[PDB]
Amino acid sequence: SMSDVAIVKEGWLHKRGEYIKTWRPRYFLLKNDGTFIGYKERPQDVDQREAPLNNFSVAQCQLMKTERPRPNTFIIRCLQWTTVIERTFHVETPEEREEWTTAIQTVADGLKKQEEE
Ligand SMILES: O=P(O)(O)O[C@H]1[C@H](O)[C@@H](OP(=O)(O)O)[C@H](OP(=O)(O)O)[C@@H](OP(=O)(O)O)[C@H]1O
Repeated sequence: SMSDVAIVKEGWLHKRGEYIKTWRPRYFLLKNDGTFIGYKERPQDVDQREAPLNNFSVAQCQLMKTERPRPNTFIIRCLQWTTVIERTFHVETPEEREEWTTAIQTVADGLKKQEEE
């Protein structure tokens, strides 16, 4: 129960709009249960933590590193209920991008092992 809701990684990033393709600052949190949740403002209490702006599930996701429109961009391709979606993120260094993509992959891998077991 409690290990599943551990926060694996959290931090600020920029998230690109889907239609108005600007880079928007968002605070994201990844948990062991595959939830990847974003906030406009970094939450400062539990009520704020419980009301994210963005909410994705990283189970079986694909993780793509790209250099356009900016270096150090990454794309997650994931399933949102029954629709495949892509979301685009940016951080300031390739090392930080690797930290995020590896963290997400590690969580996805743990979920697949749970399924197998
Ligand atoms: O603002 P524009 O460019 O019009 O497009 C919006 C933003 O990309 C939203 O992200 P953000 O909330 O981070 O601004 C996104 O929410 P999610 O990424 O949470 O899905 C919306 O998807 P919808 O969820 O389909 O509304 C999408 O339609």
